[PDB]
Formats: sequence, structure tokens, C-alpha cells
Amino acid sequence: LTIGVDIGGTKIAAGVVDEEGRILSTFKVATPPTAEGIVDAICAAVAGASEGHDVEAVGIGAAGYVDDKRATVLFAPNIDWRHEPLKDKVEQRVGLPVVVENDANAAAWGEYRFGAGQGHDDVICITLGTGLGGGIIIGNKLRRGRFGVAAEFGHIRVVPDGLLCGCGSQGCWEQYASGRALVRYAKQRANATPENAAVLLGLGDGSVDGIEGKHISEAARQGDPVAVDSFRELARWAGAGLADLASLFDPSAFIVGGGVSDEGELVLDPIRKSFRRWLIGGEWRPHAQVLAAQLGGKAGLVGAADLARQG
Amino acid sequence: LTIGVDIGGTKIAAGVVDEEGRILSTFKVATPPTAEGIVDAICAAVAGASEGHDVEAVGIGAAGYVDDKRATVLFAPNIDWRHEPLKDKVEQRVGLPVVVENDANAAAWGEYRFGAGQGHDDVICITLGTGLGGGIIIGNKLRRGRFGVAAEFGHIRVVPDGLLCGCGSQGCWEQYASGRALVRYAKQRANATPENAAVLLGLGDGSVDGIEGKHISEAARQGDPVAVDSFRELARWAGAGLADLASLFDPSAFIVGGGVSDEGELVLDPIRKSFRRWLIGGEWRPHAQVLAAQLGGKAGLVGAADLARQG
Amino acid sequence: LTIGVDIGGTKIAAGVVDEEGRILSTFKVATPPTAEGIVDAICAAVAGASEGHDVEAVGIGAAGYVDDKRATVLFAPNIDWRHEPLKDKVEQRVGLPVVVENDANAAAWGEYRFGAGQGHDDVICITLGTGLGGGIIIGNKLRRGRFGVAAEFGHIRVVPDGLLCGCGSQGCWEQYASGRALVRYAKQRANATPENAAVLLGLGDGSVDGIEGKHISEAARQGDPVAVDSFRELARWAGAGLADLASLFDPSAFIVGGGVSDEGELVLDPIRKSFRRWLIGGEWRPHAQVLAAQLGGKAGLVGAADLARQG
Amino acid sequence: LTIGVDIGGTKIAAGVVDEEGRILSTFKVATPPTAEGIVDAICAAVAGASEGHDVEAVGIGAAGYVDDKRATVLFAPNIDWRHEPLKDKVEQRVGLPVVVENDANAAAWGEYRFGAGQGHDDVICITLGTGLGGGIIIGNKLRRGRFGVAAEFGHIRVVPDGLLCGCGSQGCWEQYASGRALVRYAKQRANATPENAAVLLGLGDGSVDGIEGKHISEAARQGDPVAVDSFRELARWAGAGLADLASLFDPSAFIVGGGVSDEGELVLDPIRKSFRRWLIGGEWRPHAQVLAAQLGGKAGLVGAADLARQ
Ligand SMILES: [Zn+2]
Ligand SMILES: [Zn+2]
Ligand SMILES: [Zn+2]
Ligand SMILES: [Zn+2]
Repeated sequence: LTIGVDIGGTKIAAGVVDEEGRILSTFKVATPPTAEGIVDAICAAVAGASEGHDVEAVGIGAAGYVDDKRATVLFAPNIDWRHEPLKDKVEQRVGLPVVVENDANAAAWGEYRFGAGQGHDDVICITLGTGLGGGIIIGNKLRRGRFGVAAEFGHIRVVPDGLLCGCGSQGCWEQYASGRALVRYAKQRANATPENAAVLLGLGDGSVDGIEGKHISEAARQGDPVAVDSFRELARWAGAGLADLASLFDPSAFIVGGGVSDEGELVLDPIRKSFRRWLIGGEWRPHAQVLAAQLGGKAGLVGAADLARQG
Repeated sequence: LTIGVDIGGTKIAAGVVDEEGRILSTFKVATPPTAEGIVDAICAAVAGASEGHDVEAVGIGAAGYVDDKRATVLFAPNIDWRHEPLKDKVEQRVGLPVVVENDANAAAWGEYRFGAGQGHDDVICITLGTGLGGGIIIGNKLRRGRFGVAAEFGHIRVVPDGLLCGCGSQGCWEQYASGRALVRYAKQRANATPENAAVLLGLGDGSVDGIEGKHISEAARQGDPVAVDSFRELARWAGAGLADLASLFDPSAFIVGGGVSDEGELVLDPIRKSFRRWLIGGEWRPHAQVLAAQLGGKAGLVGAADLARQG
Repeated sequence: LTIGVDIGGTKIAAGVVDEEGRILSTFKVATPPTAEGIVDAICAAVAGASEGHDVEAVGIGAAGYVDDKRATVLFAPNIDWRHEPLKDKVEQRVGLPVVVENDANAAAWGEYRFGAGQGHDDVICITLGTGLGGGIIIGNKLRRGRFGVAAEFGHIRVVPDGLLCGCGSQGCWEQYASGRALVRYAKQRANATPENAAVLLGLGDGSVDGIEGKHISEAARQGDPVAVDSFRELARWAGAGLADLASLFDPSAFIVGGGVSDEGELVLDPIRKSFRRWLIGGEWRPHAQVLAAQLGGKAGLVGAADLARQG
Repeated sequence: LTIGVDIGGTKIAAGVVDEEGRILSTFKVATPPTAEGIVDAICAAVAGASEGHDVEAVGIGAAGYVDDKRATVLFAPNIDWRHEPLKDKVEQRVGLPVVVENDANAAAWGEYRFGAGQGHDDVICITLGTGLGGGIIIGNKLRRGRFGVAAEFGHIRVVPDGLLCGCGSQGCWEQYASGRALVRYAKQRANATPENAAVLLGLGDGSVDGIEGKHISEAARQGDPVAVDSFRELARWAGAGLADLASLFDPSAFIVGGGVSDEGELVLDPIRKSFRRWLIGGEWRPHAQVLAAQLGGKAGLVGAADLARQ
């Protein structure tokens, strides 16, 4: 029995989780803008979620690069952590041992252990959020890398001299296949051909900026030409990438979750269909599966809890 | 005590390799023009290399996708081989256990176990030649992939819609970081500004296309502006690539070898400099060493012989 | 009243064309393998077509860089002409006044003066064949540029570090927007997803290699999915580019034509839809029309003739 | 005898320009925040400059898409203007006839008629500022295009699915060869190897983001390895471009001017050399000349002036 925490931009969330990934308790606080308030909000959230239960360790999913010690947040893009010991600060204050994991590595292990990855051995997970993140599992282990920063798939350059990424470099995959990307793609199309977007503009404020990640997903189901076109474009870079990861890792299966994948096979099919249409030498090689995530949002919590059991 | 085989375009070497990766007796045969005759020449070579030696097992470097069961060449670009059961074929006609490995994988592992990898756990190898290829070690074991076809690095797409590649896909990395690329960039630069290739051209037939691989590594070490600056361009693509593999697996070390690196730190240093510059991170995330391969060309032969002791 | 010449690769055709651009007599002659044999063959052609006809001039469509004096082929890619004085040669030997033009320019002028171009002042014609080619008409004149070599739209570099081109460069538009292109796209796709290209692979010989341009323009209208997707890919590069010519010259009408446009609204339409999708200034700038090319094959001859009317 | 006007984010300038492009007077008014106020400050500036002189017309340098009718500003990326009838509004409030030109096109014509274009026919002008803009001259006539929005070189896509542009499409040339681009390249390379940028970080504030356009040109003329390498990187894209315009227009000359070129052959020689390294089939074809722009900052103003006489 253990507790996991997903540190998710709007809300932090803690929970007591059994050996089969069942949430016995949830508790949530509004994420702080500050640096040190996160530690304070985390313990607050641990102490709320423990709720009488006899807890052994605590695993935290932080959105940022976490080290190979599973101890420190090396760098987050938003929140100012400079080599900040998060294990050390929280261990001394909730008494119990702590382990810190990359946010998506948590999700990755979450889906693999209790989700769509059950009964596979070699598995790559992607998540399509505002950005694009993931994790590896090879041989039944999470693979952090030697320094702890492995599978930062979002910043594999896809387009040289590409778009400015939120990380510094240009052309990162995260700027072409993601929730950010999707919206760019809508707006671009939307601006040129306003007519073939009457159902999609009719959802926001009517004007070319009122477009949001939700508006597209729905506007597409009702087949709004521009909406569905923006999924193709996404599906493209999405699939391209999967094919590149397929060339490098050759998994049994990719497991695509994310906010924009909790939409279903409106998105998942085109990407599976792009992947196939972009994989190399498929004639001779086995095609990996492109499965969707089962645990949706919960992944990282459960992932983190169970990752807090490993040595 | 075990034999390794390296199936070269010109010639097929079969050597006896000991526990410590030491070639005790190489033996050679010419590479016939047929597909089916190669299987004879492999046996012919394993015959003669094996004279008066207590041999246990035999590994084969295959220039194509090898499966996970390590027994068939699924597809080779230059040998007419399709689902060709090289293992069963040779196992039957030599009388000793056989494994078949990807040629890139053998050399990757050969370097990891007896070469430049010693004392590392997570390692990614590249070798630059006509092409680009390599292998992966994560946690002390070669990682072939779920289906046996991993680390086909050569073909991670680096330019969308880019240069035509021999795997039939546009924009692979092989096309930009490889002896073949090196040459292209020289031919372009030399043709733009002939005045700076006073030395480089003099080495070939004084002509526009005379340039060949060797002539550049010669012209470079002789401080020739075009030949030194072609290596700068090969560095950009080579490094930028490693920086991306650094995001995927984030190893403790890249090991960079093959024909193009035989020329030494003239080639490797500007790469190491490119790698550092393209690396996503900054001064928080630590850098993976870029080491020179030690076992030169014998990598494939040696490493194959060791992969013959696995399971 | 005047004769034009279409220097076809398998025959040479001289034609008598009136003030209203309608062909009277037409005399063809085998294309010889020798360079000056084409001169000889042009003169024979000219003679044979000028039967009891009051002929004033002879315009000649040459597929090379013609100069500003409309006289020398400065370079033909196939014919061995370097600085050939084709105007003075052919004048001397047939007694009539002569003028030489780029073959795309003849096509361009023909279509502006006798096709989709009528009632427009500023117009840009693109003809999609093995390559791309075109011509500028601005202020009702053809615009050869200072040195003669205007309008080589084929080789304006759309993908830096892209595809090696006949012109000797990488990433030229020609390689992305043309027959040669469409076919890549089909082959890449068909080999990726055999299942979907079942009609396309029928029309040829079963195999990926057996695919040919005309088989796709058919397999499309029967709605073969691979063959349509390949027409999307083309329409993307063709429109993307048109929208760049639109930002350069800002014409009243583009006129897309030549081999893979004479197929019709199967193609023009997606292009027209892809030009609007990529045009910048959606809501403010009027949209230039995308018209289909009325004269088909004929144009080169008809334009050459009529360009002979002035200087 | 006529009046040109130059509408610039900091100041508007309206001068009197004779037959040979010579400025005889110059008046200036600070540029107000409203769209509806620029209208007035322009009237103010023409009234201020037409002192004593017999002016026959006004030409106006609009920083935005102007139409074929030389009368409307269809959209400006800064000035809040949509289908603004600037010609009519001004004509009626000064009493002299007015024409409204694209600002790049004003500049082009000025340079072609009075500066480095002297004695050419087919000529393409590029000005290299915060962004890249320009104008096309073919057969001694500025070419505005069918709808007047022609010549907009800045936004030919050089890198597909590339950098975000201020027109909202990705990849535009403006994002790769321009004052802004120059800044980015400087920053990137000094962040990559600060040791070769000691001289340049000095001129700024020791710090990677304190880098600005002026700082770099000075750092290069003191041979600062990074400032130079960042004009190499500007040259690469600047020529590649000029090379593709060579392919389209084949002019007798490109005239490269504006903010970044103010620095001279330290910038143009890299470019002039890149243009050659990217020109298609340049042993058969004749090469266009790359020439330094003569009239510097004034071109737009002189240009607008003469464009009021065509
Ligand atoms: Zn990034
Ligand atoms: Zn490839
Ligand atoms: Zn070309
Ligand atoms: Zn733009």
C-alpha cells in the first residue's frame, strides 16, 4: 500500500493505491504558482489522502527532468526548480520514504502495469498533452537512462530550422504533434477557408482566435471539413514520429494516451493509419500495435504510486 | 571459445575469438555473386578458421534486418535474401550451434564488451561508413527490439521530404551523416569554390567528381579549406543526431566508429563539438561522453563471436 | 500567318498557325539521335509544313535556357546544345525569319493568348510534366527577364537539404510538384499500404515498380485510395508553391496545365483547394483564380508560332 | 515638384522632392497611437513641408498591403487599418491629389530611379530590416501585380513547417534573413560558445539576451568570430533567396539595402558570394549584379514622391 502524486499545472492530486493500482482515496489542491509552495501543497495533499491508511512510501510525478537517483527535479520549463531536492524536502516532512519520477514516465509505467500495456514486454508510451511526452519500458523495466532523462521524445528534432520550442531548440517533435500543434493547424486552415469551418467557428466565439482543443475534437465528430483536416495534419507528424521510434526501438506496441487521445479513434485511427503509411520495410517486419490508453487521467497517480515500490 | 563471421562485399572473414575478445586465427574467402553461394562460403570459412580448435558456437554478421529469434535474415538490401533461414542452413552444414545477428548489432556489442564501452552500462553505438548504423545497450545487454529490428538508426528521418534513401524513404540520417554524405558536401563545396580545393582535387584526378572518401580525410589533415569544412558539415548532422538519441535513450556514452572515424579526432572532435551545441538541455542535464571506438573493423567479427554465447 | 515547332523527344512537329491560333497543315519528322540532326530535322519539318502557304516567320520551342535575343539555346538538358546559335542556323537554311523561345514560355504564351488567359493582364502559367516549368506574362507581354532565363519555376528551392535534382541542386520545386513526383508518392504509398492500391497495382503489372503516371490518373478516378492520397500530396506541394508565386507576382490567374493537369478537376480542384489553404493574407487580398489549360499538347506549338509575330 | 511621405513607427516624415529625387525640405510629426490620428499627422506633415514650395502632388509610404488602385490600405500589420480609404481621406483634407504605395515599393522605385538602379531595366530590390520586404521593376515600371499586393518577398516560404512569422504562416524568408534573424543567429551561437563572443557581450551587457542589432555590426567590424559567423549565417539564407529570385525574375541586378546593409561590404560580400553559391546553372547563364543601395533611409520618401508622378 502506497501513495502517488500527479503534479498537474492546475491541480496537484494525491492518492492511496493498492498493489493492483486501485485508488482507495483521492485528494486535490490548487497548484501553487511559486517554487516552494509545491512542496507545501504536496505534503498538504499527502496528509489529506493518507486518511487513516497505513502508507509505506510516496511517489511523485513531476513535469520536468528528474535525475537517476529519482531524487531531484533537474529542470522544469515553468516552475523554478534549480537542482531542487524534492525527495530530501518531502522525506523529512511526511516521515515516509519518497521517490520522484518524470510525469510521463509515471504515466508510462502506469499504463504498462495496470492499463493497456498488460501482457506486453517491450512498450513505448506517448502522451499528447499541451506537449508530447513519454516513457520506455524494455524488458519489463522503466528506462530512465543513465542520467535519468530518457524518453524526452518531445524534443527530438523533427524539422531542422523548425519552430521555436518551449525548450530553446528549434523543430522539436512537441511543436508539430501535440495539442498546441493541433490548434495551430486549425487556425491556419480556419483563416484561409473560413467557410469550411462554419460548425467549428460556431462552437467558440465565431472568430478565428476563439478556437480551443476541445472545439476541434467535437467540431470534427460532426465532420467539419477544416477540423478533420487538422487531424490529418496532426496524424501525419504523429505517425511519422512513431515510425522513427519504431525504427529505433521496435516495440510490441506504442500506447498513445494524452488529453487529445482521450478522444478515441477519431484521432487514434488516422495516427495508426499514418504510422503504417510511414513505417519502413513493413513488407518484412512485424508492425507494432498502436493501442490507446485505458487509465486516462489517472495514469500518473497510479504510475507514481507503484513506481514508489521499485528498487 | 567461439567463431565469428563478417560478410563483406569483397570478402568474408571468419575468425576464432576467445573469452576476452581476442582473434586467435582469422581465415578468409572471397564473396561470391550469388545469394545461395554465400551460405557455402560462410561454411567454407568456418571450416578453415576452425582447424585444430575446440569451437563451441558460431555468430554471423548479417547486412539486413535479422529477426528476434536470431535465426533468419528477414531482408537484406544488397544480398537477395528474404526470410532466408541462415541459421538452420548453416547449423545443418557445419555441426555447431549458430546465431545470426544484425551486422550493426555485432559491432555495437563488440565495442561495448571488449572495446570503448568497458565500464559503462547504458551505451548507444554508431558507426559511420557508406551508411550510418549502430546498436543499443541498455543495462548491459544488447537490445535487439521486440521483433529483432531495433537500432536501424540509419533511417530515423532527419529532414522531412529530404534526400532519397536506399531504404526507399526520403530524408533518412544515413543520407546526411555518412561517407556518402561527406562526399556530397565535398563535391558541392569544391564545385562552388574550386580555389580552396587546391589540395583535394590534386589527390583525385584533378577533376570535379574525382573526389572520393579517402581523398578528403587526406586533404583535411592537410588543412585544406574545403575538406576541413566538409567535415564541419558532416559534424552538424552527426552531432544533431546524437543529441536526439541523447533525448531518446540518454546513455552514459556514444561510441562513434567505422571507416569515417578511422581518421581520428579530426572527425570526432568537431562532432563532439556539434553534439554539445545541439544537445537539448543546458548546464543542468549532464553530457554523454563521445568516445572513439577501439576495435576498428574487427568489431563485427569479434562481437558476433561473443553474441554466440547468449540466449 | 506563321509556323511554330514542338521539338518532341520522339518526333518534331512544325505547324502552320493563323492569327486566331488555329493549326492548318501539320508536318512531323522523326527526331534523330544527333544534335545538329535536330536542326536538319527542324528545317525539313519547316519546309514540309510550309506547303503553298504564305509563311512569314518560324517560332521554335526549345527545352533549354534560351537567351534574351531569342536566338541561342544557352543550355539544353538533353539535346547537346551549348551556346548553339539555333536562330542563325535555321534562318540561313530555311530563308524565313526565326525566333527561339524556352518551351515552357511558348506553352505559357500560347495559353495566355488562346486559352484560359484571355481577358486577364497579369498571368502565370505552370505546366506539370516530368518536371515543372512555366512563364511570366505581366502587362500582356511575356517576361523573359534580362538574360532570357526568367520563369524557371522548376528549380526554386522549396526544401532546403532536399532532393538531388537534374539541374544538379537539392530541393527544387520540380522534384515535389510533377509527374516524376506523383509517381514517387504513389510508389512510396503503394509499397507502404498494398491493400489500398489494389486498382492502381492492377492497371500496371502488380508490382510497386510497375507504377506509371497514367495508371495513377486512372486509378484515381476509380477512387483507388492510394492514388488519391498521392494526388493530395502533389496538390500540397503544387499549391504551397503557387501561393509563393502569388506572393511574388500577385497575378489575376494562375493556369495549371501540361500532362498531369489535362486529367482535369481530379487534380486542378485539390490544387485550387491547396492554393487557398496556403495563401497568406486570406481576408484582405483578393484570391487569384486557378484555371485549367484549354489547349493541352498543342500549346507549345501554338505559342511558339505567335511569339514569332513580334520583337 | 512633389511631396513624399514615410510613415514610421516612431515618426512620420514628409519632404518636398524635385525632378531628380532631391529633398528640398523635411517636416516631421511623432506617430500617434490611433489609426484615425495618423490620418491627421500625415496632413500636418504635408502642410508643414509645403511651405513656400509649389507642390503638385503627394505620395505616401504605407507599411502594409496596398492595392492596384494605389488608393487603399487593405491591411497593415502594425497600424490598425482595414480597407482604409487613405487616398480619399487625405486628398480632401489637403486639396492636392494623392497616391498610396506599399512602403517597400516606394523604396524600390526611389533606388531604381535615383540610386543604385541607375542605368538598368529589369531590377529587383531587397531591403533587409527587422524583416525582409522589396519591390519588382521590369521594363522601367514598378510592378505592383494585378491586385497591388505583389513584391511581398518576405513571406515566400523558405522552410516548410518552419518558424512562426508575423503574418501567421510558418517558414517565411523574413524569419531567416532579416535583422531579427541576425539577432537569433547571434544569440544561438554565443549561447553555444560564449568564448568567441567576448567582444560582443561586452557591447551588450555581458549577457546572452542583451544582444541587439547595433551590437553585432560593431562586433563584426572588430573581427568578433561570432558576429562574423552570424553574417555568414545571414548570407547563407539571403543569397539562397536572391538565387531563387534570380530563377524567377532573372534581373540584371539585385539592389540590397536598409538597416542591416548600412554596415557595407562586411555584409554584402558574404551575400554576394552566397548568391553565387546558390545560383542555378551559373556557367551558362549570366549572373546578376548585387549592388549597394545608394539612398539609404530616404528611399521610401524620395520614392513615394516620384511615384506620385509615375
Ligand atoms: Zn523542444
Ligand atoms: Zn533510409
Ligand atoms: Zn533543379
Ligand atoms: Zn510571413
